[PDB]
Amino acid sequence: GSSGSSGTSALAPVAAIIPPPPDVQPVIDKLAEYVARNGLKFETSVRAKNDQRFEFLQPWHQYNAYYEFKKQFFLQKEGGDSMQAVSAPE
Repeated sequence: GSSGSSGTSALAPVAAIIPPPPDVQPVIDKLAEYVARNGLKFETSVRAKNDQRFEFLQPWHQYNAYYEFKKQFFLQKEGGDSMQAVSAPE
């Protein structure tokens, strides 16, 4: 093999989160809690698979928006630093 073909996506029209079906809801959450515990490094593996079951993870996909919400949930739920940003008014 080679591993490493077309590893870049373009800018697509995506905004706001959409409430997925009950068949995919539990399919996206299960992964969220998994990546929140294991680590973001896992997301890189699942993406490499690009399986029909793991399509919502894709950038173009709309469900991806929801996944981002879950990832943060389980994340902050078990941590989530603050990291203060340097002030710089006008």
